[PDB]
Amino acid sequence: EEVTNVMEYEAIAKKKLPKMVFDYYASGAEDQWTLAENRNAFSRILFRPRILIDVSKIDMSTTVLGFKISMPIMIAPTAMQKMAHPEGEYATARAASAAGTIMTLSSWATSSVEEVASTGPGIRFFQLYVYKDRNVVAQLVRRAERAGFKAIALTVDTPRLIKNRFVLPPFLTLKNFEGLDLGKDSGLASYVAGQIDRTLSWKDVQWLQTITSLPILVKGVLTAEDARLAVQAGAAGIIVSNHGARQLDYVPSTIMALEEVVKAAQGRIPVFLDGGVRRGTDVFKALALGASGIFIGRPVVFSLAAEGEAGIKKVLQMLRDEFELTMALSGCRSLNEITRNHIVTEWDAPRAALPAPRL
Amino acid sequence: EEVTNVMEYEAIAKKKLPKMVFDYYASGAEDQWTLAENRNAFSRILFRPRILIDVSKIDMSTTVLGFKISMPIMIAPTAMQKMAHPEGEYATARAASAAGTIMTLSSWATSSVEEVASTGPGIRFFQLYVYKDRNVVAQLVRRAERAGFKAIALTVDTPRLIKNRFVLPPFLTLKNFEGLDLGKDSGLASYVAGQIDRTLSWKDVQWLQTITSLPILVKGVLTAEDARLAVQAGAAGIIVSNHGARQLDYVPSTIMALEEVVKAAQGRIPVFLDGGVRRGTDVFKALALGASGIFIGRPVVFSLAAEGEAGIKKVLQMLRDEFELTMALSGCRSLNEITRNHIVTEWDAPRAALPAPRL
Amino acid sequence: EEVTNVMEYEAIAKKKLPKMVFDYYASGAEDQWTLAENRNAFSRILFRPRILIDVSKIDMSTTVLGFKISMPIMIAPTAMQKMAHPEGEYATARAASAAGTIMTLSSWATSSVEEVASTGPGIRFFQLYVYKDRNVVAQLVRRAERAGFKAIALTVDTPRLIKNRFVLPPFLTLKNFEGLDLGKDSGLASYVAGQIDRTLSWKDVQWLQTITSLPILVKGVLTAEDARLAVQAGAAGIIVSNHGARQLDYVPSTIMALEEVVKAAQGRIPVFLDGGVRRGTDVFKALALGASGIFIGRPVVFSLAAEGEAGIKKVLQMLRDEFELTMALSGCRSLNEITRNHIVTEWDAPRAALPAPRL
Amino acid sequence: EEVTNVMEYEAIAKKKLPKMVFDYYASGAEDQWTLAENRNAFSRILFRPRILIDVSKIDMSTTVLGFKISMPIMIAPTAMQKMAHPEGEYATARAASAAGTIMTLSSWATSSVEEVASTGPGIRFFQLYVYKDRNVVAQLVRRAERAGFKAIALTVDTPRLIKNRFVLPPFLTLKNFEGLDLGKDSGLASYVAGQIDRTLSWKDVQWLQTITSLPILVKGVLTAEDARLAVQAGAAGIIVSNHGARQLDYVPSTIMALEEVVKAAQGRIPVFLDGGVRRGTDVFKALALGASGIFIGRPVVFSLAAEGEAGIKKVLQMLRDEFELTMALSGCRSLNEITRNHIVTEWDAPRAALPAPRL
Repeated sequence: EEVTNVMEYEAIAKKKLPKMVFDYYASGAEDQWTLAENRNAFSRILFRPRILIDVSKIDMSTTVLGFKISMPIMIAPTAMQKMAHPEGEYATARAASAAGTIMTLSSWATSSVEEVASTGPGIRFFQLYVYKDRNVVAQLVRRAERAGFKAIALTVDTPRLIKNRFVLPPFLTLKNFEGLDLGKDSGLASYVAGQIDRTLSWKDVQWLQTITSLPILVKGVLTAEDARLAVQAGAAGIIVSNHGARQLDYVPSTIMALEEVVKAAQGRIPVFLDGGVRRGTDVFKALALGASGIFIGRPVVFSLAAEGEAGIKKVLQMLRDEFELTMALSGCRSLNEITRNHIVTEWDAPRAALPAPRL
Repeated sequence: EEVTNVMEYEAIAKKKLPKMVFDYYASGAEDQWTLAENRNAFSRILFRPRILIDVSKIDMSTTVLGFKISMPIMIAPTAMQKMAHPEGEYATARAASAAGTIMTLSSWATSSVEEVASTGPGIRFFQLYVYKDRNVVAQLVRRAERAGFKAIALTVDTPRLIKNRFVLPPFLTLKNFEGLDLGKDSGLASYVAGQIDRTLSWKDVQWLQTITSLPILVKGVLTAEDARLAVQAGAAGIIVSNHGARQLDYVPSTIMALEEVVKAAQGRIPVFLDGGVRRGTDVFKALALGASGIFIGRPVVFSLAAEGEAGIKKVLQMLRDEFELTMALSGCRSLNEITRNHIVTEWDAPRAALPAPRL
Repeated sequence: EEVTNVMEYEAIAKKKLPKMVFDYYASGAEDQWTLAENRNAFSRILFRPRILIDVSKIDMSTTVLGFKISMPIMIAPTAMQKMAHPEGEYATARAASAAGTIMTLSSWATSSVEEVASTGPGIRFFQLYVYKDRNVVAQLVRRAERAGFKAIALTVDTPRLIKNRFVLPPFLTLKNFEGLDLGKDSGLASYVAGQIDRTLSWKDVQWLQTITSLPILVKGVLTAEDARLAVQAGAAGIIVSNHGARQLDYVPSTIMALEEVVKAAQGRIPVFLDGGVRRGTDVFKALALGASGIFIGRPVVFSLAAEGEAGIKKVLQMLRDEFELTMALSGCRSLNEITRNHIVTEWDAPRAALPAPRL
Repeated sequence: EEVTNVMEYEAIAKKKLPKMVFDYYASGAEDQWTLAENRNAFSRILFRPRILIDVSKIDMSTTVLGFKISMPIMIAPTAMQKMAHPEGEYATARAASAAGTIMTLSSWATSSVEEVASTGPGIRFFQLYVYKDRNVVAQLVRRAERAGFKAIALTVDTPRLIKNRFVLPPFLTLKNFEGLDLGKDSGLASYVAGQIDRTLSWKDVQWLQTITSLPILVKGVLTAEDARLAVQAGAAGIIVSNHGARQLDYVPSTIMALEEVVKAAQGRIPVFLDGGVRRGTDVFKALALGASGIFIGRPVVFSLAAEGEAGIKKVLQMLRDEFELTMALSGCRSLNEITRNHIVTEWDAPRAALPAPRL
């Protein structure tokens, strides 16, 4: 057999895993997400290649929050990875480290921040929800600090807004909550589901900064308005993400938003994209729209379920290889050379209609 | 079994009812309407959600013509409801009352204004056609006044512009006409079909105001021009509605018109939408376009035919629940917060192309 | 059985007629035309109806070149109609007369101008090609003058630019050429096919005016440029027509052109549309775009083949009835009331985006 | 049997040839190309025909780099043509000569420049890659000069960016490299695949001009920017071409680029189009967009495989015949008359919306 693309792991994982486990990842906690996310939007962006530029050597390295990484391609959090494969987050952490990139560990990981750190050196971010008990937030942040984690990826939605639920077997737990002072008991899983705060505002983002000095990334910004508020709130970065609620027919376009968000941020902080990135051409398109990098979630868990650590390694290498080739075809020798003029979007004014210069 | 959406009652009603009865409601008196009304247009409007706004408590209450109601979702007139279910308009009136909203009673109801009122307290509107005999109009208006009705919903078309006709059985009549002085006889049904006035102009809207002090709602306005004329004619509100004539290939877009009509009305009077509202996301989209509320017709009759009063109650609760969730996902805590900037339409100038501020 | 629409005669004629005869009419001399002409374009024009206008009495009468007719719907030339039905042009002439409209007689009719005139009073136009022998043109024009014909419909293409050919049986001929001085013989059919002039320019349109005082209509104008040249050349009217060459993938849009042509003509002369008009809504749309009337070709021959004179009568009555209803639904009491603001086209600036007045 | 169009040879060649040989030509060295290239884009350009212009005599002759040719239709290089038919490039050269047009000989031809020249008089161009060994470039250029070739068609990509490979049989070689000094051996095929230079820049285009006085054509320009750089680099012409990489989902539009490139070039040098030209209407559309001519590649090899020299002759004659007819239908008597106003593109401002003149 031979796996040739990132989306081909999706079938192998469907087979390998119990239906509910696969659906939980493919479609999220509820059945709200689509697997075809952004595939149409990405399709409708075309390239404007430059020729006769020496691209024999492509540099795709970049810096994220001061940390040098090998490619603008990072790993998004997906919860309880030991459900997907016995090695779980351990495998994700090792592959990320080996590929020279960043892993974000889920708040709901089946492995703790220090377990992840025990695997060796690597730059890691930690997913945080603001829980109702602010002292519990405090304990999570401190544990992640001690484990050497570099940034907070703040998720700002509620996963409560069902059919895709399963139980963690007794041998597996939500390890980041294990051992923490929770105060004055229907199980640990129920606690972390019940205690997500429904009243979150920007004031809470500012509060986070009184308990930690770690850079905070705010996930979910889809508008110029919230991009400005993120900057003013002291966010170190923005993640443009929103998987949608398909049963409600609630679709927001992240891609259309990406450029708007980037422009609003005014170069103050980096802007990342998370959602349906599957091709090297997708990565290129997001960066040309002005994103500083992207995150992939589903492809990592699927390839973990399919081949463990070796599969994650392979997904990252395929994405990487297509990205390099895309840059080469475009005439771009580094990330800096990936300009807005290397793509064309449906909302671009047609260049063929414009008068050409020469006075 | 389990009904999960508003449009799922449509199948149960098809089964339960004789073909002609169902077609009469699904497609109107003639075969001119489409059941897929506005579904495509609504599909092509996307959301612009705001984050980090406390939406734990959503207020969706509003005021319509001075009357407080629990949600911007009201019931449209559908004729002779005892054909759909033995309790007919009685069931519709009770469910509307219980849900804390407004019912509009059809001019052609199988139950009179006072029967409807006998069921208890509730804000109700009455559908009026201007009949050729102006004294008959006078009697209908006075009966509705006496029964405690609050507003006239003036229908301005002729339902004469066939294959979907049935007879009312002998035990059922057009109760609003029963007992009235009709003057100097081929049946009551033929009278109310024959005596609709074909010469109606704005002068007739002004005439209505000499016989009644009730606020008049003008149904059918699809243009800036007629929105201005409605205001100048003394209308208390506008209903943007037009089910189309599909066999003639006569399609007008109500949705495109909604925003135009609202803008033309200049905030003077409320603008409502009637036509193919089925989802909480539809309700949200109409309000963001500037409508003050919406009416649903078909879903009410269908759920009446399927489950009686309990079905209407259920349709209203489903629409309501999806609406709240839509507002929550959008970052809107009240109706006032549902601004034009919370949606994006195909005719909107692309924000991603605009230069972002910061001088 | 029951025929309900204009395009339903198309099947009956397919059955009734030999394949080659039907194809010749459906697809033209060669296989170049499409039967679906303009159906998509017409589909993408929507209505902007006005309400509360008294439309109980619709006047659709108009004047064409000084001649009063009952409706802006006229008959286009289709050749050798005795192939389609034994009564041929005689039947077309009588039905046109009875409906109170204009018939254009084909240059290639199986019945002469005076035969057509022998059927009784009626306003008729004659199709002319400029033949290489200018003296033959002279004879055709004079015969048509003598027969009481009112205008020249000048066709300016060459039908030579095959698989859809048949022979006229011996009892049928090209009657307009019969008896004329042709000078110094492979048959009459070959003569009229061979002697169409390939060198036609606007100078030839001006030449026509030295041999006749009849108003000349120029068929085929698809651009602002040729509309201006038609006016300057002394044309009394323009017919916007071009059936396309589908095998060559040579598509020009007449509909998009219609408005452009009308605007260029600056109200100097009337503009007509010929090509795929089948619905009352089509007629309305062409007039709102600024055409003074339309011609129908295929539907006339088909209904002739299907039911003779009675079928043509029926096609005209169906088109007429749908047109009236379309005007009624639009709030238009006469042709004068059919303004550009009663439709919306894909190239119209969206009114919903504009700011509404009230200073 | 009867071949009626250019794309009908595609099936006959599929049958006649081994799968790998056909795929290599249909889809290129790798499987990256699409056979449907530009077919959709060309479809969405419509005509604006002019009438009453004498087109009985169409002149389609033109001048390319000072050389008079019979039509703006030239032959693109396709490698190793003896794989497609025993006579190979000999057949292509003779048919081009007979049709009075230009052939470009592939760098990878199974026949040398002097063999091609031995067939008789004809204007020919030679495809060049810049190889790592600049002295080998020197030898190729000199051999082509001596053989009477008129221009360099510089290919600037690398065909290395697999499944569609075959071996040349022992009796066939890459004849342009045969006998040349290659210096200090795994076969000739491996040498010419391995020694393509990956570091090419505009400096190399300028270097070409120090070793030859032949006009250089630069293939691959897709942007205003590279069109300007081609002019400044001393290029004698630009070929707008890019077959895409479909497996990578890497699509650039050549057609949209064509007009932009032409405008940027400011009339300094000719602009040609290569890629999916199959119809006379395609040729017309490219010229109206401002191209000076086009090249066809696939249709030539296919018709060679199907009927040898007689097939190429036939492809050229079909393209030619449709082109003439297209010009005739458009009202264009020469290439000069093919203006930008004879087509309409999706990016054109709608003329129907503009106000017509007459002050």
